[PDB]
Amino acid sequence: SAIKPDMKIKLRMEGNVNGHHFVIDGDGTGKPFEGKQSMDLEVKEGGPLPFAFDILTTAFNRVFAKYPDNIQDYFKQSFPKGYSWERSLTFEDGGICNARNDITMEGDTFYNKVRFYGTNFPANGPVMQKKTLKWEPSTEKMYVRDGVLTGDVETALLLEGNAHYRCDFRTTYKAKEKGVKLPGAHFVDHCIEILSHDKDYNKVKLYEHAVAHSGLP
Repeated sequence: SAIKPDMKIKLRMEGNVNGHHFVIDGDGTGKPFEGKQSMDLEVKEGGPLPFAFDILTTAFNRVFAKYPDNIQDYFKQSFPKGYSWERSLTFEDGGICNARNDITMEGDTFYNKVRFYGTNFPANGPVMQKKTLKWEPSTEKMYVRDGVLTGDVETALLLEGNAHYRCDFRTTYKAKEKGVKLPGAHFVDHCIEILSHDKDYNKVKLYEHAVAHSGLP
């Protein structure tokens, strides 16, 4: 196993949401086999961010997910060469973006080159007014579509005032190494949370727990 029980995480995101440019650095640790990771995020340019930090967080690696013996682990088989993913997020009020991560490994560290581009968010909407509280726990449906491993998520951000703001993610995953065998269809349950933050979310601690299953208890 190229992958140790304790891996470090290094991360730089460059992005633009509704024109606003920003650069964010990440430093964290994770237990790939337990499906748990936590990282410290710091806005380096464009702070304070004039949009809800929450829209970024699923962009800050499915190598951190507990996979049972009876499901092919595409992600942990992708290393040490690594893999990329591209995501389109579609929000109920027309907000749309495209995120991509190119993930590499050097010794005991995952390096993440992340790009995040959002547009079409209404000025008066919860994202540009900062009314989001958190992502609800999700289930990612994994299946193969024209020879590409694809994950679908139908989820929502909880807003101030008991309201939900609906998300649809589609992610395409691709190993760098030709001939990493595709898995069969399956599910990954996700638990993403902001553990702490300063006034304007210039510093954020982020935690994710993920578990792969076939649908049964």
